[PDB]
Amino acid sequence: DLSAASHRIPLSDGNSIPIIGLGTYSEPKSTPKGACATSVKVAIDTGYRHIDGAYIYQNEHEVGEAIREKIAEGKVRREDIFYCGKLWATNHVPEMVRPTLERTLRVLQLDYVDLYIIEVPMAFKPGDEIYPRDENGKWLYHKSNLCATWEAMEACKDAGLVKSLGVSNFNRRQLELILNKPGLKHKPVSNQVECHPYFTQPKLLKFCQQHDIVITAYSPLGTSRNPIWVNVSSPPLLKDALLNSLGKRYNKTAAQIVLRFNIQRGVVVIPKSFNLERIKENFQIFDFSLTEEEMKDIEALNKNVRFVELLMWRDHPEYPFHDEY
Ligand SMILES: NC(=O)c1ccc[n+]([C@@H]2O[C@H](COP(=O)([O-])OP(=O)(O)OC[C@H]3O[C@@H](n4cnc5c(N)ncnc54)[C@H](OP(=O)(O)O)[C@@H]3O)[C@@H](O)[C@H]2O)c1
Ligand SMILES: C[C@]12CC[C@H]3[C@@H](CCC4=CC(=O)CC[C@@]43C)[C@@H]1CC[C@@H]2O
Repeated sequence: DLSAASHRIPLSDGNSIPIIGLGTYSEPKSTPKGACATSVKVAIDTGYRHIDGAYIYQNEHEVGEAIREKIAEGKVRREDIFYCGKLWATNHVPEMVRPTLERTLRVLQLDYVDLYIIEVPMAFKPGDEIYPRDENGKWLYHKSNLCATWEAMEACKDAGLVKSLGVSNFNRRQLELILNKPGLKHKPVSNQVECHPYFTQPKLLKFCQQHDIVITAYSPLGTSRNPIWVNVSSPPLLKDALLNSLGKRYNKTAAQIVLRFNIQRGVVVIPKSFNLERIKENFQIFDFSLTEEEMKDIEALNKNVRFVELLMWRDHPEYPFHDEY
């Protein structure tokens, strides 16, 4: 099926998405300047045709630098590259949506993005702070209105500034709010959520499939395990015994088995690496396949326990992870 040369899958709006992309979140204070640009360049040279980014990762200008350089030298055409950008919580006021996308286009120095998604379902205080809180450390929230935010997203598509619209960290209820919208013009085509053999999202995946929504697996290797966002008492995904033993069987690493697992089930994966060797390793997933028995055994690792619980926002009206899916 999938090959290095050819591994795009269809989206419900007629576009397509490369089933592996390069994730680009990196700790801003702990990351050298230019590491993102270089990594994007190396990934494109390796064969990646999808890059996942966000203004709030603080490096979208490096993403643009790299994509633009590779287009200028003729490695790829604009049409061959799929960039996904994200609308952060402080920018959900409908009047703010298109100017926020427009800023990302200017930062990238590109005419459109391939996919633009609502980054989380919660709205925070519009400001010059990504994570607004009072001196008391209390979180500065904003009342959400996902339907009105979505309408503003639709207008960006109508204007030609984005090919496909989608969402992230949305549960079934939140998806239905959009999908049941009176006057819905553009259905979401993607939901970007945590997904990997310890959290396989079986119900949310089946629900998305019911609506022709493709899941994009963020943290598909189990995260960088920063103690701020992940419980580092949870066992590291890449130390799993089955994943390592299947790696031995195929002379592949646990990482490669995890990535192959999700793509083989039609789940897009966006592993992040800023390491040239691991960027290449993570793309070498088209020269083997897992047997159905293997696939079953890996899905069986599903703990229905997430690494990314976002516990600091659990009180927000739109907190997505109280519901079972
Ligand atoms: N929409 C959202 O809410 C959301 C939230 C979180 C993440 N995401 C997106 O999804 C991307 C992926 O997730 P993530 O960055 O959290 O995590 P991840 O991709 O699951 O894991 C990345 C961690 O794994 C290391 N790594 C990469 N390849 C490896 C390999 N072959 N073997 C061993 N270690 C490897 C990386 O270090 P090196 O760089 O040194 O290789 C990094 O520390 C993000 O960068 C972002 O684009 C979206
Ligand atoms: C992107 C983000 C900050 C970075 C977080 C991400 C959740 C997952 C996470 C796992 C880590 O180990 C590193 C930090 C990251 C990558 C958060 C979700 C919303 C917040 O803005």
